[PDB]
Amino acid sequence: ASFTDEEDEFILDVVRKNPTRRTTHTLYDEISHYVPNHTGNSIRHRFRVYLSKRLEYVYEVDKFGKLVRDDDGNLIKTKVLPPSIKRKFSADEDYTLAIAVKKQFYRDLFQIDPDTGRSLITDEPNFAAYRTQSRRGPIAREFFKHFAEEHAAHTENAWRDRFRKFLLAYGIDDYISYYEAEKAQNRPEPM
DNA sequence: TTGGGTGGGTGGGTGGGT
Ligand SMILES: [K+]
Ligand SMILES: [K+]
Ligand SMILES: [K+]
Ligand SMILES: [K+]
Ligand SMILES: [K+]
Ligand code: NA
Ligand code: NA
Ligand code: NA
Ligand code: NA
Ligand code: NA
Ligand code: NA
Ligand code: NA
Ligand code: NA
Ligand code: NA
Ligand code: NA
Ligand code: NA
Repeated sequence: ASFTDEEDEFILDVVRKNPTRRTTHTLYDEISHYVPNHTGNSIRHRFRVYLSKRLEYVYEVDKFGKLVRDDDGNLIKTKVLPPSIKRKFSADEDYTLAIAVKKQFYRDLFQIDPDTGRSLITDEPNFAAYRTQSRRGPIAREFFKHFAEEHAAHTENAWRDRFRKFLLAYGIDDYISYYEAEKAQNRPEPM
């Protein structure tokens, strides 16, 4: 659906009051709760392609991102954007995403559960010695929605682009082997 | 190995890249 002048100014006012959370997914999810028929990603695109063009200014915040006020308790306008504070991805989080995506490729390919070897109900090779190769595969939206429920540190959205932008570029097999090698008397760094 | 920003944001972000 479309955005009214009201929805547009509200989205702008919230981003100006939250400078450090402008590149997150969560801020737009929080905004969407107050905007009828719009998802968080719908609000995020609306800001990235249109509203960010006329941000004009943001409000002043401290090192923690909380709003700073004058001696009258009024907000202070500014044109200096503060650092985009975003939750980072650990090598462990990156691994679990590589393992989980390999497990889903396996299921979809061999119709055998990777964990037990049991057969699956649909509409043999070793998992460890299985290679996803160049497969980007078909992944349902439900995979990331369920994967965020298990790993709520990052949102389903955030997990989705970690796989498309980093995981698929670094290589699933490539990162799994890398993570394991460093695990033996070493510590692995995230993509 | 099937997109770009001179197509445009009143087309929309579950269509996808950026
Ligand atoms: K393309
Ligand atoms: K189009
Ligand atoms: K388009
Ligand atoms: K577009
Ligand atoms: K880019
Ligand atoms: Na829209
Ligand atoms: Na987005
Ligand atoms: Na966009
Ligand atoms: Na865009
Ligand atoms: Na074009
Ligand atoms: Na264009
Ligand atoms: Na244009
Ligand atoms: Na248009
Ligand atoms: Na539009
Ligand atoms: Na596309
Ligand atoms: Na997209």
